[PDB]
Amino acid sequence: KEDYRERIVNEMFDTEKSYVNSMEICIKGYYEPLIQSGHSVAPADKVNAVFLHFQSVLSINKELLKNMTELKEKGELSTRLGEAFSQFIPMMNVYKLFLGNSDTSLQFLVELEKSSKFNDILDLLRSHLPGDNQLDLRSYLIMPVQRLPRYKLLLTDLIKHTDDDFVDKPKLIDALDKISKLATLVNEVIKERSRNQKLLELV
Amino acid sequence: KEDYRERIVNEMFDTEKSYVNSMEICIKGYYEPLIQSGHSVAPADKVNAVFLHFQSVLSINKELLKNMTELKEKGELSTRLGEAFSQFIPMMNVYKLFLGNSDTSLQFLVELEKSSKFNDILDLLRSHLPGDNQLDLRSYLIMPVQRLPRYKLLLTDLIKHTDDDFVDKPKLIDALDKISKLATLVNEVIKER
Repeated sequence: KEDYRERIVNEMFDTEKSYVNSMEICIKGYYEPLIQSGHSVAPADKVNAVFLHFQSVLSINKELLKNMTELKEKGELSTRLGEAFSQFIPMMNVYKLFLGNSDTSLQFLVELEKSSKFNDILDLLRSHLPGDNQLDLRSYLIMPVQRLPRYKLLLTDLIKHTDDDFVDKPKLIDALDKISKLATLVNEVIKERSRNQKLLELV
Repeated sequence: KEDYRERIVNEMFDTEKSYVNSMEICIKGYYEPLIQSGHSVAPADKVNAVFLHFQSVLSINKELLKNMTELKEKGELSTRLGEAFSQFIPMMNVYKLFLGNSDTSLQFLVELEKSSKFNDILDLLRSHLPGDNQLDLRSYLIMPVQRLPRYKLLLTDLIKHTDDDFVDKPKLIDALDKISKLATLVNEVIKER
């Protein structure tokens, strides 16, 4: 049914805007302050290894949102959404690199986070984030990791509800095919879990 | 490990405020306009069967947030959160009633939603829902149904990370025990036809 379909389309759009907006707030709010200042317990190399490949994800997602926004204001998003994805999907390797750095990124965060002074700086930077949703760093760094499975979810349900008479349908299928290829998120979730909880018992 | 714990505490608090705030926006923004406007295509009985037991959930959750907020400003939420739950968990039966009505609520929504005029009213009301995330109706009506599992999640993780020297620990255990009882009822429903 058309109106169920519309909902999914709107959810994807609304969670994308949300996602890109959050990402810009982590760059503007955390990354940039660290690279400008608070230098002592937060060396640039440590900070950069933490954020490596994040602007890269923001970049391609911001372009995806742009095209999605272009279509929506023209009242043609339901019918050409897979057009927006066709520019996006082949830029995905960025997601591979980001995912690929998550183990390292987290190892450096946890090392930094031994410093009490460092923690205070981070808590300070957070208190300057806009909105009521002032999330901690991890809660931003994880978002690219979380996006992919949501795409899978969203696109699966949208395809199931898209007739073959939609010209856009193959474009959605291509997208789900390539997005699904990044099912290694589970490996990433697992390894992030272990590192975060390694030192319940001892180290 | 203490700082992992702090996170969960803060997530619960932040998702509660979010939750109660969303709920007030559904009452103020959808329910109240429908009941005042008295549209032919949205009669009170239909509307009320749809929203039945929702204000009741808002009420007890708003009191939970109150107490959580009281504790936070006093810098003592980490350590007395299960105190806040102590007033809440026994008021849960309203969650039973709300859950219990979901089949009916949704049946009436889907019947209403045959009317093109009805859908336009709803889309109009939404346009006036505040903020970027002006959600549709079902996205509000489902939130109580989603809350319970998150409590279970969050409390399970918080207990696991709370040593026995915390005086509040039994209070968290009580809560998980009773919330678990209601989370048994949480299942899925069909996109038939």
